[PDB]
This record gives sequence, C-alpha cells and structure tokens, in this order.
Amino acid sequence: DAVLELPAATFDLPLSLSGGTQTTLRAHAGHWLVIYFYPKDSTPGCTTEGLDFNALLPEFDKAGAKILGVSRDSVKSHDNFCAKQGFAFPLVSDGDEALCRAFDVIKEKNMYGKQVLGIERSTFLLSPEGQVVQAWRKVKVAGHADAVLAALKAHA
Ligand code: NA
Ligand code: NA
Repeated sequence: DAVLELPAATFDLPLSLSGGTQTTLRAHAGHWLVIYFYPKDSTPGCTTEGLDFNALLPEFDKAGAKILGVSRDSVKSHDNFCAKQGFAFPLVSDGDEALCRAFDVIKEKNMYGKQVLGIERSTFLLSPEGQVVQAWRKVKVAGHADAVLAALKAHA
C-alpha cells in the first residue's frame, strides 16, 4: 500500500519549522500527515495553495490529520509568510533540500541552454504509521487542497 519508499533516515531528519522549533516525521506517528512541497514562499501560486490548505484546516482536524508545508526558504521567510497570511500550520525550512530529495521532488529542466533544478509542487499523504499512501506530483494549485482533503477522508 505504500506508493513511495523513503530512506529510513528521512523520518529522523531534524526539520526546522516556522516559529523556531524543530520536528521530525517520526514525531508525527499516530496521526495522518499531509506534506505539501511548494517552490517558493510568498508567490501568487504558493500563497494561494497555503491559504487553500489553511481554509480547510478544521476539516483536516476532523480526521486528526496535520499539515506541513515545505520549501527551501529560510525560517525567517517562513515566519514572514505565515504571519502575513495567517497560516495555522507550520512550514518546514528545508534549506539543504534533505526532505525534498527524500521525496524526490527536486526536478531538472533543460532551459536557458542549461540544466536547471527546482522544487516541483508535490504533495504526499503519510499514514499514522509513516507510510506514504498517496502522492501528487507536478501539482496544479486550483482544487488541490480539496482533492487532498477528499483523498485523506477516503484513506482514513
Ligand atoms: Na534545518
Ligand atoms: Na504520520
């Protein structure tokens, strides 16, 4: 039932959060976890995605699920983003792209006559036992949080 196998070490990676604290994926054992990766703080599309998730938090709560947003922006950037938008869930500052690489969301595009890497918008649903049970890659923002919520409800 897993759609992705993560390196065992992934679950113990210390993840720097907005607010200045740290978590690990293992610390989330016992409940569903939505991990949504987005390319950049404070852009039109990534703001829309975050506000969409934020609007649905109570529905995520009803399933005991928690949300984590992830990009490679700094904690400070995350703090500003979260404050400005009123997010009620944490953002991981994956500055070294450790979590991104673990989920294989760093993708390459041949453009400008060179190989350019970047974060591909992607979302994953992690079971209470830490299994990746569903994945969405190259995500289109419109309707995404709704679809993730629906999928969560179906799995839970
Ligand atoms: Na860190
Ligand atoms: Na979990």
